[PDB]
Amino acid sequence: KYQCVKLNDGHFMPVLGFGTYAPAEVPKSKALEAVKLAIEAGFHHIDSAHVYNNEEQVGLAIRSKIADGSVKREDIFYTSKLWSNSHRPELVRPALERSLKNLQLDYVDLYLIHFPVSVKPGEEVIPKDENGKILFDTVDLCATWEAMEKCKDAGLAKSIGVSNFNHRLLEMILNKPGLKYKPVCNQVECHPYFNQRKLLDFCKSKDIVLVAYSALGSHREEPWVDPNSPVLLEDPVLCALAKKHKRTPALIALRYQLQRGVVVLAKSYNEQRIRQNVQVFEFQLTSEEMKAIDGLNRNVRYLTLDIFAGPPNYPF
Ligand SMILES: NC(=O)c1ccc[n+]([C@@H]2O[C@H](COP(=O)([O-])OP(=O)(O)OC[C@H]3O[C@@H](n4cnc5c(N)ncnc54)[C@H](OP(=O)(O)O)[C@@H]3O)[C@@H](O)[C@H]2O)c1
Ligand SMILES: Cc1cccc(Nc2ccccc2C(=O)O)c1C
Ligand code: NA
Repeated sequence: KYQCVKLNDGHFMPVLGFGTYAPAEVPKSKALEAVKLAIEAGFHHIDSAHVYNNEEQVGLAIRSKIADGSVKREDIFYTSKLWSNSHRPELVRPALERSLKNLQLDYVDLYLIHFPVSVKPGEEVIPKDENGKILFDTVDLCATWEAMEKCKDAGLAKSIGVSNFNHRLLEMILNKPGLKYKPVCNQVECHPYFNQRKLLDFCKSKDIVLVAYSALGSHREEPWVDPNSPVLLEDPVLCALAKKHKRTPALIALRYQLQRGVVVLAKSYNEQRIRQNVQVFEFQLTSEEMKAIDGLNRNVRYLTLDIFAGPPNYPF
């Protein structure tokens, strides 16, 4: 058994997820070993994406653990994400099926719209013109969403959701004439320096789960993240709470999310840290400790994704 939350479509999501993105200088081979160690440690939820360029390795890890009798397919919750070069409705299903081929899995447990700005179709994930300009595309995300719906009805994705959506863009889906399925989640950056209270409340009001990425303060990969931003895990309050509990600042940051109702992701490719992170279910924070952490909020977004700023759907 393991801790899950009931989604708005009746499926269940494990509340701690294993993140699989690593910077390009880390070999892809490392994704295979890390996902096997995450499964061994007790992770039951594995988050990836077409754009992570690791679905071969992550799928092999999952298939290996199923084939050797370690885990059943029903006890793995695997998320993929539709990249922005495939927002056009007729391209949605092919992108899912391409991911499933790479993974050699029959279905994903969750498919997200990765990011609300569209880019021109093609193999290139950030297509550029000869002058280095990103080739943006104009697509009705409500059409993209109907396509997602169809993937769910086809059994290819057990649940569907969104990522990097703001209030306006969520409302656009929720108010769509003819909506069949609400997004089960909105996967967004969330940690004690950017705690997303407002958006979290809104998602709650709609029974949408907020899933937190960069919950440990991100990879800090240049050029995605400003190296001058504060290092989350060096925070003196998180570090004092860690000392107090004989845990670590990471565990405090993970636990904070769980207690506020957020499903939380954590990436590590390090065996010791992978095993450490599951210890989030071994302790609890008091109401005063939670308030202390709430007080750390500083409107610091690590991942602005500002190379996609300009188009109307840019969400920040
Ligand atoms: N939807 C989106 O747009 C989007 C965006 C960003 C991320 N994501 C997803 O969310 C996942 C996690 O976010 P993220 O990659 O930004 O990273 P993160 O989980 O915030 O942090 C990863 C970093 O923390 C380190 N770490 C992990 N456990 C630790 C611990 N116990 N003590 C100290 N350091 C620890 C990792 O190093 P080691 O590997 O060396 O332990 C890595 O440097 C990604 O992998 C991806 O699945 C989604
Ligand atoms: C290398 C590469 C190419 C295209 C997209 C991404 N990453 C993202 C872009 C926008 C939104 C989210 C991500 C992500 O890493 O999840 C990366 C890392
Ligand atoms: Na990561």
